[PDB]
Amino acid sequence: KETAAAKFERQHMDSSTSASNYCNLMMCCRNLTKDRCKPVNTFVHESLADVQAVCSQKNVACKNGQTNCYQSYSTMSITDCRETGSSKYPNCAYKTTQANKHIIVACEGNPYVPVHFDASV
Amino acid sequence: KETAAAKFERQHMDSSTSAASSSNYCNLMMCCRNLTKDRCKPVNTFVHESLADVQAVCSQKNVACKNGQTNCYQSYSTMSITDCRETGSSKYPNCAYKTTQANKHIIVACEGNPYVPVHFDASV
Repeated sequence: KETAAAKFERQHMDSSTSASNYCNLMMCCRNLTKDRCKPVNTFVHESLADVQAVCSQKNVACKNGQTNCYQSYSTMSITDCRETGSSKYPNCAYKTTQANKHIIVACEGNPYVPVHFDASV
Repeated sequence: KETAAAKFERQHMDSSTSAASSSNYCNLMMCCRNLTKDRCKPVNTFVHESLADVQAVCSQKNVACKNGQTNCYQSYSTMSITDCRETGSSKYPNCAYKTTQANKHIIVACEGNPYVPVHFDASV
């Protein structure tokens, strides 16, 4: 029969860091492991329209000193992908981390849309 | 090679679908954890910390349990949880839940040898 301990675990436990293979597959399918392992990459899960809108949100400095960067007013759902210590092209391997943070993107063009992911904050 | 806008989409955009949104987490979890088999459990919380961190609560802040027993304990700090509560149109056997994420202190009842959590009492 189920122990009281195991019943508490089934009813109430869902560990987030235990909860992924998402980064390994996505870094592969978006071609970010093609000729080298991209070291770090962030994926944003909000709608394309909500991300494009960031270009008219808070104007901030880009890491490189340019001033065409914009920070989202609200935090957004993202997943950070970071190589593991053992990752080694052509066998790239990533640690997957979900977060809700402000994103900062560089915008340019007509339409004025995102062209570079600068940081999450 | 693509335009710089297209390259940003390829490198950084993975918009969630309606089906993969966290709004559906409880509907999935209440079913996969067998909490809707005999009836719709009205309220149930999931804790997203490690089992080790939840087990450690048994040696943190002793507090009265809702039912009057005294083997309850509150975590010293908030924890990442999800509250699952039936919506108004939930009707067994088609249970429906409202998914609510939060960072809140939790209170569990502990018992046994080893002394571990056996019941989730409340989030505060």
